[PDB]
Amino acid sequence: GDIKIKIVSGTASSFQSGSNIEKSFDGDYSTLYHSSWSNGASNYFPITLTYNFETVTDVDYLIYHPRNNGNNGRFKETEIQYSADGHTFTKLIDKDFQGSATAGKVTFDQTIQAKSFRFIVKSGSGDGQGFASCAEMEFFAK
Ligand SMILES: CC(=O)N[C@H]1[C@@H](O[C@H](C)[C@H](N)C(=O)O)O[C@H](CO)[C@H](O)[C@@H]1O[C@@H]1O[C@H](CO)[C@H](O)[C@H](O)[C@H]1O
Ligand SMILES: [Ca+2]
Repeated sequence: GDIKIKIVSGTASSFQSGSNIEKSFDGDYSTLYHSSWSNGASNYFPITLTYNFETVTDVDYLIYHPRNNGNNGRFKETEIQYSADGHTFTKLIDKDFQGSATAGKVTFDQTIQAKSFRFIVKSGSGDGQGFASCAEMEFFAK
């Protein structure tokens, strides 16, 4: 069957203390990555999230898992990027997660060779202008 790719590290351009990026790859669907609660700035969005593998890897699809209760931070419009070496990034696709309360699967047209994936989150649901949050982010090869 399908094989889950191991995320070894990541970064977030915005995070609330204790809700940094690595909380969205701890295998726990209740723990959250969550952007900073100070979401008033005009340049608060976009919020840029990066997930790293140990080495360049074949990847066929991903699944974004939003928080399964509460509405703050469910992804809306995003740009998905990836990098073969972890340094230079390439646009994959624009993906609108629609502020959905359930998981969003993105299936790539062809297998990608990526050491890193990157999400430019343009918008997300929630109070005020919104937030960005994620219970778990997953990557798979077929
Ligand atoms: C559980 C809940 O709905 N909390 C929201 C609520 O918080 C009030 C003030 C209080 N702490 C409580 O009822 O528990 O109302 C505020 C808006 O004032 C906010 O929506 C609370 O949600 C939380 O918002 C923060 C960011 O400000 C995070 O997104 C938390 O995950 C979220 O629960
Ligand atoms: Ca988690």
